[PDB]
Amino acid sequence: TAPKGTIYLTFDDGPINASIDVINVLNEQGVKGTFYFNAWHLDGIGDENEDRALEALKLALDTGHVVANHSYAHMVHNCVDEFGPTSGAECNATGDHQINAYQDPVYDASTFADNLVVFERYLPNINSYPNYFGEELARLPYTNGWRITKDFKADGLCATSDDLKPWEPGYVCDLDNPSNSVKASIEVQNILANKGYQTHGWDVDWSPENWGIPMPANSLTEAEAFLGYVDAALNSCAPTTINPINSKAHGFPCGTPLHADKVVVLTHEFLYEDGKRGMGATQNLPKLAKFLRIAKEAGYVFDTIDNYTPVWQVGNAYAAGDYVTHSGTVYKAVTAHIAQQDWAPSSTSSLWTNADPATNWTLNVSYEAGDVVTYQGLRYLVNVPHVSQADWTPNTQNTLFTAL
Amino acid sequence: TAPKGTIYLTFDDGPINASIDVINVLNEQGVKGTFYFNAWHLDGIGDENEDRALEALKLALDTGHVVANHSYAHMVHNCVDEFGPTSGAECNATGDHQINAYQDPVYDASTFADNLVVFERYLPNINSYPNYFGEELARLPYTNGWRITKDFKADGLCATSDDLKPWEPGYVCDLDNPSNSVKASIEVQNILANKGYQTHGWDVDWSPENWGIPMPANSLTEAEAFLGYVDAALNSCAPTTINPINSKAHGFPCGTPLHADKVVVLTHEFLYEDGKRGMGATQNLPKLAKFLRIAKEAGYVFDTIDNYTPVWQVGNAYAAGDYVTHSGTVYKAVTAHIAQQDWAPSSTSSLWTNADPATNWTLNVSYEAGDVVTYQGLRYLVNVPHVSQADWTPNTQNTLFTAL
Ligand SMILES: N[C@@H]1[C@@H](O)[C@H](O[C@@H]2O[C@H](CO)[C@@H](O)[C@H](O)[C@H]2N)[C@@H](CO)O[C@H]1O
Ligand SMILES: N[C@@H]1[C@@H](O)[C@H](O[C@@H]2O[C@H](CO)[C@@H](O)[C@H](O)[C@H]2N)[C@@H](CO)O[C@H]1O
Ligand code: NA
Ligand code: NA
Ligand code: NA
Ligand SMILES: [Zn+2]
Ligand SMILES: [Zn+2]
Repeated sequence: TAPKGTIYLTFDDGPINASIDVINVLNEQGVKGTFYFNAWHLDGIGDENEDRALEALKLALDTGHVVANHSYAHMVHNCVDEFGPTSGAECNATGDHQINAYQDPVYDASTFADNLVVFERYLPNINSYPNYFGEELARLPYTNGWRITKDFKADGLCATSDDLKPWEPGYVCDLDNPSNSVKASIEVQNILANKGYQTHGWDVDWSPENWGIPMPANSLTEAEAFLGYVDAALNSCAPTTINPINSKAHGFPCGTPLHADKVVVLTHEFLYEDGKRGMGATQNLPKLAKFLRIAKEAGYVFDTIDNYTPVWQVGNAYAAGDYVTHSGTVYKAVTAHIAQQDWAPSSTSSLWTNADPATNWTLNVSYEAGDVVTYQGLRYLVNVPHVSQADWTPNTQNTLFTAL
Repeated sequence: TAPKGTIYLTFDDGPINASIDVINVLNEQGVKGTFYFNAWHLDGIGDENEDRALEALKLALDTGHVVANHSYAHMVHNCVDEFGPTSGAECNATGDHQINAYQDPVYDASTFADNLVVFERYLPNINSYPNYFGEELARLPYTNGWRITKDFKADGLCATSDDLKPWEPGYVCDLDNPSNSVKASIEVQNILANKGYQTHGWDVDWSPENWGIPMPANSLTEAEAFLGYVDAALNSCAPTTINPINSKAHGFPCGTPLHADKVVVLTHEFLYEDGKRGMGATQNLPKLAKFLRIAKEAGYVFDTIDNYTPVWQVGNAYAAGDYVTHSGTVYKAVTAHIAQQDWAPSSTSSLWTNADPATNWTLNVSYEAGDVVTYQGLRYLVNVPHVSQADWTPNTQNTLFTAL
C-alpha cells in the first residue's frame, strides 16, 4: 500500500558538534536525513562548537545520510566589511545575517563551489560516497527558493533585506519591487541551476516563530503538535502559506505533481545543543526522537532529498509527464512506457525530454514560446514551441529563436 | 577517404595577448586548436603581456576553439613560499618551475577547480559555449600524463623534481623511485579522473630543445622540419620515445587503439610573441602558418581534443571494442552495431560499458580480477570479472570484491 506521505527531514548549517547528537537520534530509528552543510565549520571559523565537525561529516556519510550544498560560509562574507576568521562571531553579535545577504550573485554563487573544495580537502575520498550530493543538491541560505524542473521553480521574495529585519518594526516587503538582496539571490538560484543543481526550499520549519526571539532553542514546538503541522502541510501548498513572510516561497506551483504527498521539513542542528541558544539538547533531542516515532506509527515514511525527484529505474512504469532524474539530470516522460535498460533518458531519447531547471540552451528540451535561453553568451527568445536538437541552435534558427 | 593522420594542435599557458595572434593565424586557414588555459592571466598576475587576456579568451570561444583546463596558476604556488600577485615574476626569476612543482595533491588538484571559478567570474556565461570544455578536459603542468580510458593511462615519471632541474648535471631519474613531486602529480591525475576529467599529454613539442636555453622563441623548428617530426611521431609511440627525459609519458600503452593515426602537438602561445623570449611573432607565426598548409598538403587533418575520443553519433557504425564519449563519459562498445537515437550509451546500456579512467567504483564498468575500486572511502579488490550494476556494490558483494 501507500504511505500517508513522505517526510524529507532536512538539517541546515552543520557540520557542528550538535550534528553528531542529531545523527545518533536519527540512526536509532534508521531514519535518513538530508544535511545542507557549510564547510566553514570544518575550518573552525563558524562561531559554533565545531571541533568535532569533521567527525560529524564522516558520521553523516558513513551512516547513510545525504550531504548537500549550503555554501561555504552561509553568505556571512556579505554581513561584514572584510570576511575573515572572526566574521561569524561579529555577524552573530549584530544579528544582521539577513541584511545585504546577497550582493554580487556571481561571487555568491561561487561560494557553493568553494564549499565543495573545502569538503574534499578535509575528506579526500568524499566523492566515493553515493550519498554525497554536494555537487547536485543545494539550498540558498535564508531563502525558501526552489529550482526543481523547467516548470517547478519558486523564489523567496521577502527572504532577505536591504535595511530592516523582517521581525523589526517598520519592515515592509514589496512583491513588485523586491530588495536588492532578494534580486541577487534569484540570480544565485539561476546560476546554480545552470551548473546542474537542484535547490529545495521547505514546507514546515521546526524553529522559533521568528529569528529575533531570544534563546531560540527553547521555543520549539512539541513533537505531537509538530506532527499536526506536518499533517496540515500535506497537499496544501504550504510553501506559499507558511509564516513568517520571509519564509514564503513565492510562485511555488501549488498542486505540482512532484510535490504531491510530500512535506519537506527544515530545522537546524544548532537548536539541539545545550548552550548559548538554550537547553536544546535536553529539550529538543527527545522531541526529535518522539517525532520520528509518532510519524512512522502514523504512516509517514522518511526519505532524502536526492529521491524527491525519483531516480529513473529499469522496469518502472512511467506515464507521460512523469519526472525522473537520470545521472543527476531531470527528465520528463514524453510517452507512457515501461523502462528497459537500453532506454535510459538521454539527449537523443524519444521517450524523454530534458527538464532541468536550467536556462542555458540544451539539447532535447521541450521549449515553449516565451522561454529565454542562453547560448554562446547571448540570450534568445523562443518564438515557436519545439523540442531542441543539435542542428537547431539558436544562432542559426531565426524562426525558432530571436536574439535579444 | 581516410587522411594520413589527425593532428591535434594544442596550446598551453594562455590566455595571453599572443593568444590572439595565434588564433588569428589558425582562423585564417580554417583550423581549430585546443587551448589549455591558466586563469591567473585573467587576474593579471601571470607575468606575461596579458592585459588582453579576456579578449583572447572570448576570441577563442567565439571562433570555435576548444578551451580546456590547465589549472589556475600553473602550480606556481608550489614554486614560492607564499603565493601572491608577484609569484609568477619570482618563479620566472629563479626558473624553478619544475622543482617541487607538486606537493599537496589534494590542494594542487583543487586549483583545477579554482580555474573554473575564475573563468566563470570574468565570463559568467562561459558555460553556454559548446566549445568550453574546462570541466572535462585537462592537462597537468609540466607533465606528459594521460587519463583517457580504463586501459589507456600514462604518467610522466621524470616530469618534475625535488631538487635538480632535468637539464642540470647530477640530475638522476629513477623510474622505480620517482620524485615526491612526481608522485604527487600522479595523485592529481587520479583526482581529476575521478571528477570525470580526461587528461591528454603530447606526442611532439614545438618548443626549445630543452627549457633553459636563454631565448626560447627564435630557435623554433622550421615548419618543414617540424612536419618531419610529426611524420616520425605517427604510429610510433612518440610519448615514450620523446626527449628530453622529463617529457616522456611512461607507461603509455603503445599500439592502444585510440592513439592510432593521431599526433598531439604541444606548443605555447608565448613562443609566438615579439618580446622577452625573442622575436616569436615575426619568426614563428609564419612557421605556424606554413605548417598548417604543408601538413594539409601532406594529407593531415586538424581536429580538437574534444574529438580525440570520438563523440557518439546516431547512425555511426561501431565495432565491438570501439571507444566513444557520450555526455562526457567514455564508453566501450560491447557488440558491433549501428547507433540509434534511443540506444545511447548509459549506466545501464547493454551495448556499452563505462570505460572512464576513474578508479572510484562506477556503474556498468567491465571490471577485471585484480582491479581496485574505491567506495564509501574504502578500497576494494575485484576478485571476479564482471560488469558492475547498482545491486552489486562492493560493500555487499564479498564474492565479487574484497576490502583491502
Ligand atoms: N535558515 C536561516 C538560518 O540559518 C538563520 O540562522 C542563523 O544562521 C547563521 C549561519 O549558520 C548563524 O551564524 C546564526 O547564529 C543563526 N541564527 C536564521 C537567522 O539568520 O535565518 C534563517 O532563515
Ligand atoms: N609545459 C611546460 C611549460 O609551460 C613551462 O614553461 C613555463 O611556463 C610558466 C607558466 O606559464 C611560465 O611562467 C614560464 O615563463 C615558462 N617558462 C616549461 C618550463 O617551466 O616546462 C614545460 O614542461
Ligand atoms: Na542535476
Ligand atoms: Na533524484
Ligand atoms: Na569525462
Ligand atoms: Zn542556513
Ligand atoms: Zn603549461
